Amino acid sequence: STGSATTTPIDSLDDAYITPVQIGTPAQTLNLDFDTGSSDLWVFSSETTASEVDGQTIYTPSKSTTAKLLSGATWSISYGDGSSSSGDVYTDTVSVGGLTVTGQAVESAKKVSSSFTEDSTIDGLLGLAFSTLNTVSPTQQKTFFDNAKASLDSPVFTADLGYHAPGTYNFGFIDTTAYTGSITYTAVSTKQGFWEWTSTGYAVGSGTFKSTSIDGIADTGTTLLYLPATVVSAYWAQVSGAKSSSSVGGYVFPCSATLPSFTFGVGSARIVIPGDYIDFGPISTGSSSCFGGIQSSAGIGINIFGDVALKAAFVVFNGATTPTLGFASK
Repeated sequence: STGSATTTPIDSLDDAYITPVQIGTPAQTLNLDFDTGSSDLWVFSSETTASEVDGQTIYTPSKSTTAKLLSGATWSISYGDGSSSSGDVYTDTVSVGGLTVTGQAVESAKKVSSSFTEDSTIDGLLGLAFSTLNTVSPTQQKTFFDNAKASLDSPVFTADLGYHAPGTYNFGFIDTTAYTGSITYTAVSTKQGFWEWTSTGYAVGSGTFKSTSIDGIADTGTTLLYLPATVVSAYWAQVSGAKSSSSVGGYVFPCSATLPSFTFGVGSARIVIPGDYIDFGPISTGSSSCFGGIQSSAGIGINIFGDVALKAAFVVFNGATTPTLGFASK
């Protein structure tokens, strides 16, 4: 089997991407944030505290003939951005782009933090990291990908995120028309539950490539590119007037600037992030100070190849017995 679904930016900055997901019988379609940095499929629901729901589409398990309470199971998650949610668990039928899993754990939110309430466009998350990170207790549950894997034509999914445009998540096949050149594969460590890999280095603009190992995670659920302070300083030093602002919470730059590209290494291959991808616009409405898309990972504890990086590539998440990651230009 295979599946193919379009993923769409939630706003003009590509702050996140939503993908329609069918849950239950008859189908209830919710727009979920596919997140390769976590492993819970959770949704706004009829059980979510009413004051914490503001425009989201909810899953109502009592209206699904295939929903079953997973008795005794609860979940609770905190994300790197400080947001969180928790609740109980149903199993139900879940389909993504034509690919159907029966018995998928659908984690129903009883509580969500303010960041989720305030984002009307995201109805929940669909985790695509390794199932070892799933928070369901006392019986840990499998991700959608893990459940689908055995049935897929090939045990893979691909992320093809657009810049200011829709893109595609495919399950079970590699669309050879969706990228240019060849795909370069690189080793993955699953020890922390993430798609963790080591970039071979970087360049700023037309500058020479610096060969250096950068361990980090491929994370579709993080907006920006978070890298070591040394690398980030070298990037922003090439933008007149750019500075790190403790008050704003990162590097900012004059909105009048033209940003250089940023290149990262995948083995001997190179992925080029155009300068425009690194512009996240005014820090506040009407400001001439713009927020940068490359930020320091210092104090996160891990480097994160988020959407800024991933959207410059066609990315293969290979869930074979020994997982690997593939990157191609597009």
